[PDB]
Amino acid sequence: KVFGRCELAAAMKRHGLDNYRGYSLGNWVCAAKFESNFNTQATNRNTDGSTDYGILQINSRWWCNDGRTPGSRNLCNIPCSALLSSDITASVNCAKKIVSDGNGMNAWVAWRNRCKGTDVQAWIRGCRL
Repeated sequence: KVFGRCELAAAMKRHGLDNYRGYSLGNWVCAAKFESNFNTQATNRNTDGSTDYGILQINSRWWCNDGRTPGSRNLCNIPCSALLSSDITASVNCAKKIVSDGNGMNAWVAWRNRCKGTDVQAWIRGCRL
């Protein structure tokens, strides 16, 4: 599923991401835009052989099991394919664990380089939230 901007904002708000660990909704929508272009089916292979999955490009090195990242963990206790669902619940619940891990949303390179320090509430303007 390819979300609309406001559709995703509303879905993330219902799942509790607005102000989660102090990150306003616009931060999360901005990260999803640049990680996956709002496409829940996005996958990308990394140099170390891990793969990023889903709307927030969560990595198999640490967070989910895809059966092909040797010596990786599965800290969200999910198959990585669960992160590709049109239902974003699994991605959101895993993202909550990631952003609580000490480094905040700096865990998302796209957020650091393209959202951090910008007018992120632009990503939710005009939406009926």
